[PDB]
Formats: sequence, C-alpha cells, structure tokens
Amino acid sequence: MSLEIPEDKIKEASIIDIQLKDLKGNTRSLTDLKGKVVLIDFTVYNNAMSAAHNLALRELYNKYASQGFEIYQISLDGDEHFWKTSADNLPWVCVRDANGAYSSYISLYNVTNLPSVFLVNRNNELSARGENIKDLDEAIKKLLEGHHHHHH
Repeated sequence: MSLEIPEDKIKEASIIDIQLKDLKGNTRSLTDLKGKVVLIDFTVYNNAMSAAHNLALRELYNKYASQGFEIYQISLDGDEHFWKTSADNLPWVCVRDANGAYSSYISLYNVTNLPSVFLVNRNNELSARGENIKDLDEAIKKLLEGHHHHHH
C-alpha cells in the first residue's frame, strides 16, 4: 500500500510493507495480505534448498491456512524460468524481488544471511525473525490464538 511510520508502543515502523508483484503481475504488499497471518519467505526459486524449505512451508500451510494463514514468498533468485514454472502450481503468494539477494528489504532488516523467513500476524504485525522463531508452528498458532480474547 504505502510506507508510513506508525507508533504508539514497542517500536515505530515495526512493520515493513513489502510491495512486490506476484507471478501474475499483481503487486502484493503486506498491507494487502493483512486478511491472514503472513509468512514472510525469502528464498531462491532455483536452489535445491528451496524444495525442502518449501515442504516445511507446505506443512505449516496445511496446518493453519484454513484458520486465516497465508505464505508470502519472495523469490530472490532472479530467474523467472524456475520461479514461473514452480510458482504457477503453488498454493500461496509467490512474488519476486527487484534485486534478490541485494534486496533493499534485506538491507532494511539487516538480515544479511539468506535464505530466511520472518513472521507476521493478522494485523500485519512483524512477529519476529525466522532466526528467532524456532517454533513457527506454535508461532503461527499463537498469532491466530489472539481470537481467544488476547494476542495469544
């Protein structure tokens, strides 16, 4: 949607609205996917490591997607060939970065390593980094658990 800096608690500008377009050309933003809890995936549609990583995502999807979960997957590879062919048959959101590994977003997070994952709950709140989340299963669960008069 747009990059604005909100504040009140915790930290200001705590959520990055990632605007990149998907396989069909639809420019996706995290403010768009706010209807669900957003899984921020940073990987390369190219690498064998993406295959096994995608399975972990596939699991998490079969788990919580039915309750309001979505995977926003960003391709940092730069190859529309493997991206387009693979993503065409993919369930969740598949978009591409402008520079991939040299992403401005990657620079903004100070993620550095890659590939990586990051968490976002329903309100498009940045939950935590993948390096911090050794429990994405429970993480996405507790994000959804805000429904029981709480934030989890």
